[PDB]
Amino acid sequence: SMRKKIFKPEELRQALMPTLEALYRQDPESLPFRQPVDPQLLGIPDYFDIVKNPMDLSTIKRKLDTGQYQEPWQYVDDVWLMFNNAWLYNRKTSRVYKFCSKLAEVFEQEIDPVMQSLG
Ligand SMILES: CCOc1ccc(C(C)=O)cc1Nc1cc(C(=O)OC)cc(C(=O)OC)c1
Repeated sequence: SMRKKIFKPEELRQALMPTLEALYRQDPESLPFRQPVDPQLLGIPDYFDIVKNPMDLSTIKRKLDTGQYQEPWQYVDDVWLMFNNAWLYNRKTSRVYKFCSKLAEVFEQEIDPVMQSLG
């Protein structure tokens, strides 16, 4: 333990992929988040005028799958970035905003004990 703590990609995937899978299993709530927002195809062309750092579940999954995170908190940051983009762009009356609120509740439930045990 008198060593710099390193999280190998496989350790991050084993600990963190279950928390991402818990989001994917929310149907329909994860549906708006499973792929990058395409503003033209979705009919929301000003999206990138508001959301400067887009994020979605498939991008997070690819980063875990390819070892692009060095520390667990970087994964957690990307999940919150995805949620905060949706709460910034969508109105409280919209289904996407309500779905985002549900996903964030699920994430908070799953992530806290996982981060505690990761150390
Ligand atoms: C039409 C407005 O779409 C959006 C608006 C905003 C955002 C964000 C992340 O700020 C994302 C979407 N995209 C999206 C929405 C829904 C949906 O409302 O399902 C009930 C389903 C899918 C999908 O591919 O389901 C397979 C994709």
